[PDB]
Amino acid sequence: GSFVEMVDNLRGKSGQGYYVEMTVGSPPQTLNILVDTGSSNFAVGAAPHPFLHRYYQRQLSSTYRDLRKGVYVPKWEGELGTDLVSIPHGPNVTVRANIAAITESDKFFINGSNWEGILGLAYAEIARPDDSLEPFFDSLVKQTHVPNLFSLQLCGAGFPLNQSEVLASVGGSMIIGGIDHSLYTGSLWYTPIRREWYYEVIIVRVEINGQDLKMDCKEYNYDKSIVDSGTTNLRLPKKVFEAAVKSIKAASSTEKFPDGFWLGEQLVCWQAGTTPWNIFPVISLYLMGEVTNQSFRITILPQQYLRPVEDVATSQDDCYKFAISQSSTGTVMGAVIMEGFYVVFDRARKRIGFAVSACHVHDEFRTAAVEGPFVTLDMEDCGYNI
Ligand SMILES: CCCCNC(=O)NCc1ccc(CN2C(=N)N[C@](C)(CC(C)C)C2=O)cc1
Repeated sequence: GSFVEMVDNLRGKSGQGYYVEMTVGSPPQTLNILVDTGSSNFAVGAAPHPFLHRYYQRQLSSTYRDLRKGVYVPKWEGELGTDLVSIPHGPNVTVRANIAAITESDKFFINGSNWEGILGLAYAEIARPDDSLEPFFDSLVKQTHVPNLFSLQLCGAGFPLNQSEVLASVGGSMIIGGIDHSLYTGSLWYTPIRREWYYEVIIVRVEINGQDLKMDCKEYNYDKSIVDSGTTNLRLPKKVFEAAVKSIKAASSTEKFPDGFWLGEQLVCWQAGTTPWNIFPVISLYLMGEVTNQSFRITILPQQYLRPVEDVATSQDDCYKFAISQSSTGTVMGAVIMEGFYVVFDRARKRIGFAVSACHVHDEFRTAAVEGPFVTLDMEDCGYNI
């Protein structure tokens, strides 16, 4: 591991998000910021809010610059400006970046998440108000010698973290500008970034316990497939969700679960330590490789797709919610999927790499996997075109 200063710089969990500490302004104002690969704005609470115990105070920053422009994101509303920004446990550089000062929000801030802002790591094409508002990471690369690449190791604990535990627990690593080899095992496999807006990829095959879901592969990427640390669940296009759940139910049929469970609404609980991991199937997603007609697969365990939640009775049972849900906006590889892997966002080579995470939760019989190569034909046809 060559980036020790950035290792273990994240805190949080799949349900409320993973955040990194940042400073804004002069003198520096410390804030916890949500790491979000599904958006492109750097936005921070800038006014009192029931869920914020701190916020950005523009009038206290000598380096604050007002852009005299508003921003609306449906929801949070803010005022645009720029100021000096740093990441304490990151590259030792300070950059001037766009900052949306959030003055009004509805259902944005999560009570107890411990984060006061969001760091949108995706491309300018999806930045608000428009693509002229340069994203933080673009500013970082243009102003310093930091390589145009970042990598994420999101670490789920595999069990419920209480309010004090989640504050004292290491939730992972965001390595800015590099790849740290201590964060993964095995090999890194790269899939093309299809287009630079969201981190868009193409899924070419889906298996549940080795059984091909057998759908037209365009179904898997309807209308797009993205990697999004700001989303908790693995989200799947309606028809793919329906087929995947049918197959997961069939594989786990030795136990009957209520419809509320499959809807991701209700928790299921087992006596402490008796969770029947083995009756649940592994899920494999085949991703387009960098070599023509070649793919690789990432395989996740139920330890990833069943999200630990504290029993409504705080009892000693191990409880979980089904963390796979339907989408009307395409496939979303959210935090529960990212928890199984070390994910490399190689902006410079327009590719995303996957490797088994050194912190993924597993059991003595099965482990998450990243394997390849596999011969796969017509993968360009798996992409969706409006
Ligand atoms: C931080 C986790 C919140 C709870 N877990 C979810 O799964 N909640 C649903 C959900 C649906 C879609 C998105 C996509 N998404 C983002 N990735 N970023 C924004 C622009 C803002 C987000 C971060 C609030 C957004 O709407 C994000 C979250």
